Amino acid sequence: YDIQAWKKQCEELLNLIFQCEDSEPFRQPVDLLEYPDYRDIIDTPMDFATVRETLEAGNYESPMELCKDVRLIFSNSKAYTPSKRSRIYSMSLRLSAFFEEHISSVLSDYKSALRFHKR
Ligand SMILES: Cc1ccsc1C(=O)O
Repeated sequence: YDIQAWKKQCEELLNLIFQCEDSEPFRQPVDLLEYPDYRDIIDTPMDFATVRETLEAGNYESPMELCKDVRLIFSNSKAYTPSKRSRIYSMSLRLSAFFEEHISSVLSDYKSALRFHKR
């Protein structure tokens, strides 16, 4: 029932994601010089360093907000990919599955703690 526990749990999940080779195209903003049409397709860019920095600045109120930004990294990859068989998109699918598998308990524990607090 620790209402604050989600923050360090998310910091540790982010460390695992940064060690995963599949995260490399998503660690920093998409290079607009390499993909000049990126902002014509994507309205809101997102990357793992921005998620980490937002978390570290104390600018997420809940793990649900962090989840929404991580999921935006994956929907952007799905929207920008020219093919569902592309290399970078194939990396985002695996990383999405890894993230969803690990974030489920963080969300569940946080929601459980809030419910206990409301009692
Ligand atoms: C950044 C990028 C470039 C080609 S596919 C892709 C993606 O995010 O799926």
